[PDB]
Amino acid sequence: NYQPTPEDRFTFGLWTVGWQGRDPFGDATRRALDPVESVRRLAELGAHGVTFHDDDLIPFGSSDSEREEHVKRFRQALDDTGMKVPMATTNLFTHPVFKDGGFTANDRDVRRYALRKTIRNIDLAVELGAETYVAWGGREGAESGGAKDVRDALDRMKEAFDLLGEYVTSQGYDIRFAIEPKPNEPRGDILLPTVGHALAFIERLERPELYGVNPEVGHEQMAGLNFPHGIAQALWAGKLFHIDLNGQNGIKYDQDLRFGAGDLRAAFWLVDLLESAGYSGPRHFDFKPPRTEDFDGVWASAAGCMRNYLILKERAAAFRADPEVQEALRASRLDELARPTAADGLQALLDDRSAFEEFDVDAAAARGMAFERLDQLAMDHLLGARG
Ligand SMILES: O=C[C@H](O)[C@@H](O)[C@H](O)[C@H](O)CO
Ligand SMILES: [Co+2]
Ligand SMILES: [Mg+2]
Repeated sequence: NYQPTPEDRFTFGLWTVGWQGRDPFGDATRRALDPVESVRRLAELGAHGVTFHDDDLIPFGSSDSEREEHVKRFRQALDDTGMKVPMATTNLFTHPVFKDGGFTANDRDVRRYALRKTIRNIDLAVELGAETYVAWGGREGAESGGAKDVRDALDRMKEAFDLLGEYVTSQGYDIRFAIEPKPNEPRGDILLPTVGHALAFIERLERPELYGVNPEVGHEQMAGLNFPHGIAQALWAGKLFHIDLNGQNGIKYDQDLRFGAGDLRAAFWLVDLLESAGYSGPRHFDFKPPRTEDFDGVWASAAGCMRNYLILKERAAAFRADPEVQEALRASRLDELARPTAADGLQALLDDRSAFEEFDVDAAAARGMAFERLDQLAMDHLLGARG
């Protein structure tokens, strides 16, 4: 049961199944993967498409000649399988030139180089059919308080994204940008550390309609925040352009576990939210098969990502469709939350004596919210103990 088909819109980064397992304390445990091979292996598992960094597909320092050979064979693999490329991004973190950042490096010449490297890959992304261009500023930040004037850094960050929007606008490209937040690692503190900081920042850009967020389960969980709550606020603002799905076990290093691992109940409430809201973008997996695994374990880990989404989707549909759950939701007054507080208006509210002078505060205090019975019904459905 629970088999993925291209209609489920599951996508994967080339850097995910392709991670060789080199972490801070150890050397790589797997051989490098050919991107053509990843495309074919992922198509056979039922994936909708792939994503990439420029440096995943074209090795850094490649001439214009070698570049076109790498793009050509990749394209052939896409043409042959029907795999899509819905999203692409730039590597502005691996090479030592970016050790203090790309867009917010203190050195001005590095910031201009960062912009040129990005613009080049946007042209390629659009050619391949990508609709979202992701920016993760993993090197934008500091280890010490005096190294970075954060107000000046935000001016430089705003300058770079405005320039990018002017570029896609002048070229007539039908592509949008999505900022991916992370609170720390590899820098001591990273700029725009959460979904909220990223949403606020977009509103100061010159063309705010071109920019949204690409939140990641584990990144918000590295700050101890409620990921479904943060997704709700991004949807409320009309800014959920893309999403990165994986797992994370609490506040620690970025684990990038397969989706469904880590905080399982949060994964259930996330899937409930994405499906009931009708999110229609890619279900992208940004995970790392643990370096304990050989290549058989890499493909099993990837399949597990899609399988866990499909199970949770089924459990959330059953939860919502259960008449007993619908009764529970009315008993907890979820339906009154959808009602305006004072659609009668400010003057009516001020003259309404039942809202203050004659409000029976003790009777309203004594009402039970009945939240625990509702939560146990959610638990029963998740576990298939009444589904
Ligand atoms: O290893 C890859 C990054 O750490 C990942 O978090 C970003 O999603 C990627 O750069 C795409 O922007
Ligand atoms: Co991560
Ligand atoms: Mg990510």
